[PDB]
Amino acid sequence: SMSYDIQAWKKQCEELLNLIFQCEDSEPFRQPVDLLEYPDYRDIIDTPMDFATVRETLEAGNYESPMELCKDVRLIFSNSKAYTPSKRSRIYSMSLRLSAFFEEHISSVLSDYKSALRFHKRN
Ligand SMILES: COc1cccc(OC)c1CNC(C)=O
Repeated sequence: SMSYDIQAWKKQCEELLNLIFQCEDSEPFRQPVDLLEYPDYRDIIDTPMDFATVRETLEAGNYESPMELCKDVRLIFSNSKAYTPSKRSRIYSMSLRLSAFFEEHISSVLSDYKSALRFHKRN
């Protein structure tokens, strides 16, 4: 049980996504971009990603580790910077704040998971 629990990341990521869903800054990133309505999005973005897809992928058990989840969430933010490159866009600003919040909170989820990993690999 809980010391170096290698499953704990799952619940912690579910909680973090819940917080993200609550932030007004996530509003543009909650659902896939409507690709039949916003035409050039796919001209610019190779692999769309959004927080509802991340939440569903976690709920389905299809993330092997919190590093996989982290990769998808990072893709949301890199996509925004590619599609909305301008520092004066308020949407650029939203993405930037929300990314900082995510990176702050995911930090301990990753180090705890890796700690656990190195513990059980050692013993
Ligand atoms: C097609 O992209 C659009 C279209 C309208 C508004 C808008 O910003 C709310 C965006 C940018 N959305 C993302 C997720 O990059």
